Amino acid sequence: HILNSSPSDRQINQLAQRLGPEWEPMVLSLGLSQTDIYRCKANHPHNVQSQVVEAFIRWRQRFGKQATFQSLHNGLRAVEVDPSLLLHMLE
Repeated sequence: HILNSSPSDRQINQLAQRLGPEWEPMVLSLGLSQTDIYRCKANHPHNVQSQVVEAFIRWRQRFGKQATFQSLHNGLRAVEVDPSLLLHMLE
């Protein structure tokens, strides 16, 4: 169920807080372009947190029904990041 649902604004903020610099390669693997990522940084010069949130918001808007927790799990694995991060986040 949850694995097939999309993260809420609150959940995207939690993911961004828990995530390190791997957020970049991760969103790249999820389908965002270098330019999308460049714009996220340009839009929030003094707030990395907001950059990461915007990135995942863009990913969620672009892939809609497919921008799910299952996808995030796959992304985390792609960037050699412990996917357990999601479990702790959802508990």
